[PDB]
Amino acid sequence: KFPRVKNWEVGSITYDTLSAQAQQDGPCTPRRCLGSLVFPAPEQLLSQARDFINQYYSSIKRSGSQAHEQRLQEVEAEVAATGTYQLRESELVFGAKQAWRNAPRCVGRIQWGKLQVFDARDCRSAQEMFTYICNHIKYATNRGNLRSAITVFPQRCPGRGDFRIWNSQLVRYAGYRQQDGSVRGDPANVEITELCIQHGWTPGNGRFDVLPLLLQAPDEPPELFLLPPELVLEVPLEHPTLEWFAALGLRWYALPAVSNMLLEIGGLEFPAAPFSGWYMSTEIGTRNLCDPHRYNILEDVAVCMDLDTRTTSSLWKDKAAVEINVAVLHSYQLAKVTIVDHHAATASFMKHLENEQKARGGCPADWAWIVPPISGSLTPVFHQEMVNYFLSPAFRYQPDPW
Amino acid sequence: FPRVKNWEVGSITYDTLSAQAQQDGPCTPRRCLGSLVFPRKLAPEQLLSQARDFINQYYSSIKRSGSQAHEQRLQEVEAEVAATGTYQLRESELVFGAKQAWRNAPRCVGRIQWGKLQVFDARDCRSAQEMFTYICNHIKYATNRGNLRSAITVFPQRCPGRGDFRIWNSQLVRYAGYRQQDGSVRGDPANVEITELCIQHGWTPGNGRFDVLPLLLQAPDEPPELFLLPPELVLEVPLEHPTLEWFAALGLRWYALPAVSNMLLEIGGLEFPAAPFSGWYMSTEIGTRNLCDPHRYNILEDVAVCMDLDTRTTSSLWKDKAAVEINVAVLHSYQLAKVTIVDHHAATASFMKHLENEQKARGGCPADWAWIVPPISGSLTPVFHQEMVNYFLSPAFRYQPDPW
Ligand code: HEM
Ligand code: HEM
Ligand SMILES: CN[C@H](C)Cc1cc(C#N)cc(OCc2ccc3c(C)cc(N)nc3c2)c1
Ligand SMILES: CN[C@H](C)Cc1cc(C#N)cc(OCc2ccc3c(C)cc(N)nc3c2)c1
Ligand SMILES: CN[C@H](C)Cc1cc(C#N)cc(OCc2ccc3c(C)cc(N)nc3c2)c1
Ligand SMILES: CN[C@H](C)Cc1cc(C#N)cc(OCc2ccc3c(C)cc(N)nc3c2)c1
Ligand SMILES: [Cl-]
Ligand SMILES: [Cl-]
Ligand SMILES: [Gd]
Ligand SMILES: [Gd]
Ligand SMILES: [Zn+2]
Ligand SMILES: [Zn+2]
Ligand SMILES: [Zn+2]
Repeated sequence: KFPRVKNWEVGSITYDTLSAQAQQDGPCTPRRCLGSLVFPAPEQLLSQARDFINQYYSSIKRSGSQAHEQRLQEVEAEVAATGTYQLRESELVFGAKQAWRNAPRCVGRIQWGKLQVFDARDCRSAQEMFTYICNHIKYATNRGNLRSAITVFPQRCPGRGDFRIWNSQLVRYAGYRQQDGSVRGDPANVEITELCIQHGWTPGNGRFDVLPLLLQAPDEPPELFLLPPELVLEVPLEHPTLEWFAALGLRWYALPAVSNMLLEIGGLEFPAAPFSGWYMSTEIGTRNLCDPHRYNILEDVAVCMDLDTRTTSSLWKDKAAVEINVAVLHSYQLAKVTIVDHHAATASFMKHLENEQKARGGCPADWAWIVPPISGSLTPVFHQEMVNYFLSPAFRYQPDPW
Repeated sequence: FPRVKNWEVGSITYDTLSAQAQQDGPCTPRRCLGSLVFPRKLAPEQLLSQARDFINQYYSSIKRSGSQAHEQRLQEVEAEVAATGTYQLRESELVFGAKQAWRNAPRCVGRIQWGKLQVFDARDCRSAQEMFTYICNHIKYATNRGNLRSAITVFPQRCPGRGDFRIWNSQLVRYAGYRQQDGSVRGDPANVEITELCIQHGWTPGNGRFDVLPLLLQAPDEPPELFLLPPELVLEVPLEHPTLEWFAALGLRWYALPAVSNMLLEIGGLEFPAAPFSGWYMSTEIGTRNLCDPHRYNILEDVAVCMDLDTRTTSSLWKDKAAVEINVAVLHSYQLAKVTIVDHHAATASFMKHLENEQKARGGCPADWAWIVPPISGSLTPVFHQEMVNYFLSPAFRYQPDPW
């Protein structure tokens, strides 16, 4: 009674038994699948805490010992006394890592064990928040040799407002509306750019202005901080055989650092816990540069290549997009900033799938998200069947603080 | 009802149609399974329930709902099933149910054409020989010297007990698959077992790597018997590239007519184990899965080498460059040869239209996202950022076990 799953390219059969532990519930019924959707008490905080503890001890192969029982009785007594609880340092490391390990839409989870967890739970103000964040970037940017890190700020607690980062990423390019209904810069950031101005930012007028940070302390308005330019590593984009490419004046940042998700560990919730890895080239090349309501440079790049843009059948879209990905990959390599290509990443993901079958008897995977957005069937994940579901700890979306 | 967004526009719709879906999927609230290839695995009260279901949608379709001959049919079937344990469809009921099955095929991106489909009635077929003539006429009407035409030919229904009419082959036209001394295959590696069975039933194998198989056609209870397709019936296209002059030297080709012949057509609880249908190719089916899939013809690295690409490292995206050009050759070769084909951009753009249509006419449209998005340039097409609901309406095309 467990999902039989097949790799069709190879002929492999696994049974996802870990799915039987699916701590939460998704949007699919037997009458209808909604898999393509983008956005799908103390007795129970304890039940949430209890299980997480039982996991943490199962990991270090110390399950059901003296210290497992001591830790259990203590938490259930700290909730009883105060209404919440505190995780030990090593329970924070394990939790943050499990939340990476559990994230169904991440193709880069081969690396989950090697994450660097900065504990910022002693943080106190907006100005100090910024300090922790700059360290994060410095450590993670590492002069282009990217290291995966997560910083955790104080947990949500009754009686005190949340620490929150208002930017969706630590590094984002501005996006100004023009009178022609055109956006100069990144059209996805038109909103966050607004907020930045109405809180006092002097706006630039370029396609790649790096936005300031908006950092909110407990029960305090968000404060506007400027990242030091020297901290933000950027890659100018150029093609190895198309020299007219670099005169598009395109560039991207080195560090993908998502700052608007909520980490959830053993019932406790950390609304502000920015994490970062390194890029897969399709994210910059296809999503960021090609999407029609992103920078939307496909037709332009095609005209320069003298492809016949008058007809679909010429495949000018597909040709131009392959070359844009090529430029991305060549630029990052030239600048010695870590990048992985969709073939390498999906190849590593298959090994991850093998590791998790042996370790946990399975692995939550969201097929529609794991398959890269170009060249789907050329990768090995395409012909692999997957079971999507939800485990804890986890990274969650949360509503914008406005 | 499911609120479903087109993130490329932001448009929102509600999928009220999904509320009529009977046959349950493999998904529960605890685990999504929409990437499984065979979701739904593989007593006169139950037959009668579905039968009445199907008679009622027919009459609503033509406006004139209820009353009329509707009462007669119901009674006819009530009388029919009580008598014999089953019933027969009127020919118009069959043409209707035919199109609906197409219109409800969640994986098919070519559904805009659902209203133009040629239904051939072949329920008076009795032998394998008669089957062969019936099929030959299909291939001929369907091929039309290259200006393809949607068509389906339906054979007698599954009578209770006893053997069925059943095309053994997956498609009416396929290329043979021959093993050898290493473990490699010559021709199409997906068709080994049907080539395995044609040989051990009286076929004669071939030299090269595009040998057109015969048909193993079956009559009730009599074992299958082979039929050799007349080689002028089978229209093929040599594949050449517009600019890459050496491409044609690779000696590649694909047949014109995709004609699936191993699925089952259920209408009003009547199951037809033989019902071959055909349309025209989407270019990526030929260029991407048939030619580039690892255990298909797998020509990717040969093409990259001739293009002088660097196969040493993944980051040269050689796999991606070669693939695009193979699709360019597919398109150009079908067009020069004046055979109908559709590129994956045209098809998906028109699938969106279909979604718009189906929203007004029935308030929804079951679509399987992982099968609607083409296997290359996925995010470049308008279906990618369009959220979809998958579910199962009737009448339908369904998979069935193989006859062996
Ligand atoms: C180190 C190399 C990494 C690579 C190559 C990578 C790659 C990716 C990709 C391609 C996606 C899907 C993006 C999309 O929506 O299209 C994704 C999503 C995600 N990743 Fe990873 N990632 C990496 C590191 C990390 C780290 C360090 C974490 C957490 C600590 C993480 C957690 C997540 C989460 C939670 C999502 C879900 C966001 C969503 O719903 O799209 N990843 N990643
Ligand atoms: C006329 C142009 C047509 C085009 C371009 C087209 C295209 C496609 C494509 C690309 C698929 C997915 C193939 C795969 O990934 O396996 C598909 C699947 C399917 N189509 Fe269509 N189709 C057409 C006509 C038809 C017709 C005439 C019928 C039935 C009378 C039909 C019924 C189906 C069914 C039942 C599937 C199920 C998926 C499968 O079994 O592989 N289609 N079609
Ligand atoms: C489809 N793209 C649009 C912008 C939607 C999107 C939303 C969210 C969120 N929340 C997060 C998104 O990005 C996911 C993500 C998260 C973390 C990543 C890390 C750590 C590295 C990396 N290379 N990509 C990531 C990608 C995208
Ligand atoms: C976040 N800010 C941006 C402006 C919002 C957005 C923009 C675009 C575009 N163009 C496309 C968007 O959709 C993302 C999306 C939608 C559906 C997807 C499906 C079904 C699968 C998949 N792998 N990625 C998707 C990604 C969102
Ligand atoms: C999703 N079903 C799984 C992949 C089994 C399957 C295998 C093969 C092959 N080889 C071919 C298959 O059919 C694909 C198909 C079916 C019908 C088509 C029609 C009617 C038209 C068209 N242009 N392509 C089709 C392509 C299915
Ligand atoms: C077709 N007959 C052969 C013998 C079986 C097969 C072989 C190969 C290969 N190589 C690849 C195959 O892929 C099947 C498949 C599996 C998963 C798919 C998903 C998840 C989506 C999609 N659009 N097509 C799939 C198609 C099948
Ligand atoms: Cl990004
Ligand atoms: Cl095919
Ligand atoms: Gd050049
Ligand atoms: Gd040469
Ligand atoms: Zn996109
Ligand atoms: Zn589902
Ligand atoms: Zn394939």
